[PDB]
Amino acid sequence: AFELPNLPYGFRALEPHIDQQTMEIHHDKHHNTYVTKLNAAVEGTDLESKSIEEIVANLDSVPENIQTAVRFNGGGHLNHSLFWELLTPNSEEKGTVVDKIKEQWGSLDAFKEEFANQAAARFGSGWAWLVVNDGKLEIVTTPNQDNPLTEGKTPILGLDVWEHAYYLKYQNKRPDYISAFWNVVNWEKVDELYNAAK
Amino acid sequence: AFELPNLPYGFRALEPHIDQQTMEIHHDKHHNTYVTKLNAAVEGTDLESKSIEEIVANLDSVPENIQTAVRFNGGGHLNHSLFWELLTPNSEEKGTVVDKIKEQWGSLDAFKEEFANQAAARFGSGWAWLVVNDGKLEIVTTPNQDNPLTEGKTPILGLDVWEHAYYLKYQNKRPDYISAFWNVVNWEKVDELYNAAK
Ligand SMILES: [Mn+2]
Ligand SMILES: [Mn+2]
Repeated sequence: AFELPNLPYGFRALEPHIDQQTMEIHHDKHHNTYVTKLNAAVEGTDLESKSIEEIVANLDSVPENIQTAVRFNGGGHLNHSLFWELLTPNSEEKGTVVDKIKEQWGSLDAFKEEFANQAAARFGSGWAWLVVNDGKLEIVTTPNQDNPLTEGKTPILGLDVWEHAYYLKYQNKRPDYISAFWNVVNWEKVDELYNAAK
Repeated sequence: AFELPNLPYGFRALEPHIDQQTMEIHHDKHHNTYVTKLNAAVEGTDLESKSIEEIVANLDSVPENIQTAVRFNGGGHLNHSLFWELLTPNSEEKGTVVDKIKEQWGSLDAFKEEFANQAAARFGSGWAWLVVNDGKLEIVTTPNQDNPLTEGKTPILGLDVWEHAYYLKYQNKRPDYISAFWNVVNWEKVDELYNAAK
């Protein structure tokens, strides 16, 4: 069965960029619910033995009778599993992907500007992503717990823009949350996701 | 043409069921944004001089270049316009629709249970509605700022289940918010919307 992964740092470690109370609820409540409901959906079926990456990549072929529960809770589980590892108290803006960003956009600042614009323009619940699409870097957003993996695009950076991810600290000010995010991006994890990209 | 309606009560009037900070941001920031963006979408079109009820009811007829902008911001304006008028510090569980609820569900409690299940189960951003469909009462939910008007079903009660509507006070506990909602329902406005229902 699927398990709630521990955070790789304390609940306070991303302060003041993300508040401890949000990290605790977002992990212990929101992610845990996705794991509970994912397990209920796949329990005693062949899906129970697969990686969450494989299930979401192959979501469009999951049996119709559970496909929605797997979309929501499988997506939820994968997206938050990625997110916790893509955050760090020791962010360093360097490495393979930062170098590739600088060459494609001209500066990290120009990339951050486009990412912030795409992330702010996601209407309702969802995620902003940096993806590898056919060997090119592309910024896309997805609704609810959808993941670009499902459409053959490998996510290497994600930002949760569900209001639960930012409302306690930022309320309506999603752009201020996006600004604070840059301070805690784990570019080592971004590089790892980019290198593993098929 | 379109204007941010003033609340029928002070920001503090719905305490302790809905916190004053939420009432203030939700109206002054979230609703105001929908009005700004709506005005920008319809500036120099026939829509300028239509009611928002007519625009949303006939969404499928809006020019396609601006239809999504009108779905989002037109929806946002109508939904929040209804919501403010459907809340009150003087909630009385009686009248035309309460009687019709008791007759159809057997009890207000039975009706609340269906509304609570539908409202809690709506995944991502959206609204839970009591509507008139072919003269009968139905509970439905919509995503984002979609409104049942567009589907020819008349909304007479709505609950905002976007996380911005409840996160500051209730965080993940959407059911506790839904439960607190009953204390501030304006059943007089519910009756008025029902009586108008065409
Ligand atoms: Mn989340
Ligand atoms: Mn709202």
